Amino acid sequence: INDFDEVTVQSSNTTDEIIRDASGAVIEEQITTKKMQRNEKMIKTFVITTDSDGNESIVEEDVLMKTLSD
Amino acid sequence: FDEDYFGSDVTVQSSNTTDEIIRDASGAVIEEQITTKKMQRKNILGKNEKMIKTFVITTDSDGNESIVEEDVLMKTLSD
Amino acid sequence: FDEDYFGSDVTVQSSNTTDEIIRDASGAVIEEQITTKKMQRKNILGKNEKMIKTFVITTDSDGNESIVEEDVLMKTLSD
Amino acid sequence: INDFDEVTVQSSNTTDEIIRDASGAVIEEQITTKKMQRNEKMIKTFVITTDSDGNESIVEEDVLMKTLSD
Repeated sequence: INDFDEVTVQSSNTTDEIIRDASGAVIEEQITTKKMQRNEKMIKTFVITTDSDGNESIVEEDVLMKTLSD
Repeated sequence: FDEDYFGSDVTVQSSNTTDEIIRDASGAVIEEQITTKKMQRKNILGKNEKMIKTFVITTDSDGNESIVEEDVLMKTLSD
Repeated sequence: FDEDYFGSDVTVQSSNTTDEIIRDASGAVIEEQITTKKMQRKNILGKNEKMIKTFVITTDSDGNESIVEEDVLMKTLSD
Repeated sequence: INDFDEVTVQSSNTTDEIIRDASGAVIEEQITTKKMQRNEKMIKTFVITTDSDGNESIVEEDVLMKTLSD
């Protein structure tokens, strides 16, 4: 499921920030978009860093939540 | 043999799993299991650029979803 | 100006924040705010190796902690 | 706080797995260690990837939890 490099889209906006890192100046273009679609709650998180060499590094974090007792 | 991602689209380089128990205000008890994977691979403006998509999906046993996406393109202007 | 990490030990390349509202079995209501940062920088066996530490700290307003650590050294043996 | 590259240590064990990725063979050495020390709960997560070029990439995820009402 690398589909992540691509269903009601309830929002979308695109800001522009200019940052100084621990060195030089970087422009940054922030599209930020809320979508939606189809005893536990599943909150999965993904952070995909890609670079000018096609190289992708993902970091997933699944936070599953069941309710036990009481 | 221990693990094989030769078939997969990516390669899980690591995995972890912790459990949180949440007794709440109602003493009601919640288990939270937290898997944390680090995977590398997929191999398209390049040059001076870097993509950082962040996703935050929420799901229920009904079928309903709730995707939040954040794309951050970084063109470095000088150094 | 927008952001400056010139002073810091690292550079936050991105940030996000979502809120989850959890009504539970007792209708009790929980807000969960989820900040997700991606930062790069720190710059020691090398050669064919890669470190992947995973941390999972839990804290309370008392002061108590609960660190889980996972180190994964990857020496590639062949290709 | 790059101190992460370094308090009761309640556990520690070190396994060895051999993996095949989406290509070749990788050894992996898994130290896995539980420590501890000092209306909300704070669960911070960190995943630090370092490489043979001193290059570190971190990914933090803070999951704060207050209880509102009921």
